[PDB]
Amino acid sequence: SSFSGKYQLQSQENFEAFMKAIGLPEELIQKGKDIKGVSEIVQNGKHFKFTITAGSKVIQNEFTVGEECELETMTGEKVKTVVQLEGDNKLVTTFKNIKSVTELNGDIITNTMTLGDIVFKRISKRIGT
Ligand SMILES: CCCCCCCCCCCCCCCC(=O)O
Ligand SMILES: CCCCCCCCCCCCCCCC(=O)O
Repeated sequence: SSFSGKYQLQSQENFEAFMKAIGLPEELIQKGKDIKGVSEIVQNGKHFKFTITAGSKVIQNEFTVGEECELETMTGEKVKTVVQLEGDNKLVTTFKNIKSVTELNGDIITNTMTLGDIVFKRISKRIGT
């Protein structure tokens, strides 16, 4: 259960440019750019559930490491992909040409999404249990 916990965004880089590019409606990005979203992760071996909450926006996802999964993304688009572990603390996947890396270091989770030259980075911090 390496990843299990509740974390809240501390800061992020390139939100507006990234979200605009991927098709997030401008009302959503203006509403969301300064929201400190909360991510809740439950890991049980290879099985993950996660919930991302940003204001009124609640996205729930699940996947099994190394298997095909269906992820609901920022816009609502559901994509078929595979999420892999690279060691106990790093989740890596790709969808819509975006590379997503989620890495836990103690209580800090860093998520990096790369689309072409755009690197959207989020840093979150554990908040309680
Ligand atoms: C009126 C409230 C609505 C606010 C709209 C929120 C728009 C932001 C949507 C993107 C949130 C998900 C991004 C995090 C994904 C990740 O890095 O793992
Ligand atoms: C909008 C969801 C996109 C899916 C992103 C990759 C899925 C595998 C990693 C899921 C762990 C969730 C960690 C979120 C970290 C954060 O909120 O910045």
